[PDB]
Amino acid sequence: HRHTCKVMVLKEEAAGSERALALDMREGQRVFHSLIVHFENDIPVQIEDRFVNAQVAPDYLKQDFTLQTPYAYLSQVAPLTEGEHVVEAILAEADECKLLQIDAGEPCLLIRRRTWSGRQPVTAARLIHPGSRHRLEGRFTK
Amino acid sequence: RHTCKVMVLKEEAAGSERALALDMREGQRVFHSLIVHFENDIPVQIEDRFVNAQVAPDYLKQDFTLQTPYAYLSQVAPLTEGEHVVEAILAEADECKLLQIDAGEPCLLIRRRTWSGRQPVTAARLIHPGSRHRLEGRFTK
Amino acid sequence: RHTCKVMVLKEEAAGSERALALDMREGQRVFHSLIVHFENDIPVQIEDRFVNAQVAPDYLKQDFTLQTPYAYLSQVAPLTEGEHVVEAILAEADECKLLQIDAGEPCLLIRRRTWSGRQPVTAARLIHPGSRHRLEGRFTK
Amino acid sequence: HRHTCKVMVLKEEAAGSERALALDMREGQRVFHSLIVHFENDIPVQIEDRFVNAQVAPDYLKQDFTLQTPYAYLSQVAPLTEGEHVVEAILAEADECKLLQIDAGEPCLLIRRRTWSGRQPVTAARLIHPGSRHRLEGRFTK
Repeated sequence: HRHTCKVMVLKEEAAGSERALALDMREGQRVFHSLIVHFENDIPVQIEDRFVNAQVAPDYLKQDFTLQTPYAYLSQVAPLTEGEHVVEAILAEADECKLLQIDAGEPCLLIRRRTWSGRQPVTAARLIHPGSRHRLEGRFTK
Repeated sequence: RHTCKVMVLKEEAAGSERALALDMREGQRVFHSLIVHFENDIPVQIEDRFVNAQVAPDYLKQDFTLQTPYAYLSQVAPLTEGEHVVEAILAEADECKLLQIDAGEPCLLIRRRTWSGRQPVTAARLIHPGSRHRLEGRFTK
Repeated sequence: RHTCKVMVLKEEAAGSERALALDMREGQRVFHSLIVHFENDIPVQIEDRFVNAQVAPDYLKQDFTLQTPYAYLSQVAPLTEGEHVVEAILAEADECKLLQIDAGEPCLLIRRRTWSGRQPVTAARLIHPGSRHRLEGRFTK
Repeated sequence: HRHTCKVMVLKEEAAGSERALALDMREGQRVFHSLIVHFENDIPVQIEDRFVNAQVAPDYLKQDFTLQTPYAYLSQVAPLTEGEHVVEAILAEADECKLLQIDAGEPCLLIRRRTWSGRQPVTAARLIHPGSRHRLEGRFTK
């Protein structure tokens, strides 16, 4: 386990119709968008495709996300009070498959995450993992 | 309308994989149930489950169209700890047929094992078509 | 020894609070059970439960000293999603009386709601004298 | 939504009986101890009384926890893999009522937590919240 990453995208853009729904925003408002690929022993194991309300985290594009995760950084900037996850088994988009070095037919674990600071949505990410390279594991008392 | 069909309910030798899961020898008896769940006549889950026969000796007496195997086991032994592993997989050919899905349909696999104190009691492989189920959670920090 | 006593088991109108809890009209009918659970003669929990009466038409016919409301409801509808809210509260005068606590003793409230698909099935308030109950668990991160 | 905090205690001390059992150590071994009052919009919401294995986080005492929470810091120092919780409703002690700015008869939510990194206990905390000011919420598919 030699963990390595590459920040593929880090930019401002309009929320548009999808981040408007995801972050309770108007389509015209600005978001910041980072896309990071994570590698284990040089093999892609996760895409983290993250959008952040730009007013909440004005300095987000100034960060080096090879040195702190976008989540860790956000947690210092705003008090994150609530989170949501949705886990699905999907086929990934063409360009996501290319980034992950998988064939298009390879099932992937998707975890969609949203995080709130008080009642306000802060960030929405899609974590996409090749299904042959990552599993969620845990143990819990009853 | 939720409905289910009990496809298998029988006693079987544990074999290698179940013996390992439940710390048993391979010739030791397990009970095995395979149940398909339906929403509005559409398959949404296969539950393929095994239990140590010594722990729930009346398991084969139950009508699992009336109550789930898990809720049944809850009542025969105190279930105190569970482990799970979630993966995105393609299902086996026979699973695709029971679930009425495309061979290429991505599926959520949930493998579970549940314990009564330090004894593993039951283990299950739960397979859901990707288009038909998701796990959702929302929680304060 | 665990014992319990079913204190209320009746049909009533949802009214304004169950209208909000269960997304129902105020005049829609619900079933209401209130059960007190004891440990060695000493009250440890009130389960005050409301159920959509169309979902579980036979709820009033059950003997809940023999099976819990939640276990019964599990058999009548697929219960697919649950919500839990844990608060530290002071209990209402009548609840303090049932629990044999002073009005100022803090209580652990767990407020639960369970759905079957998109449909809210039941909402319950579990109230525990803070001195007699704790919630405990452990889980991997 | 704004989180601020006041560090009341930051010191090395003997584990004692409690922390010896919580953190699997000798009662005479040194542990680090922080007591911080957390505010949400200037109103007290939590007293976090936290103890930390000095061997795992040797530089704990050196931190400015007005800039970061102890948990965030600790999760940087070591991978936190497992958490244990005990939740109770209690009345706070008189000094705790003064710190939280609450009525003596206010029901408080008490959470006692331990966190492991692998099989080593890293930290144990006693968190007391005014019951009117915090609760635990979750919704989850079954």
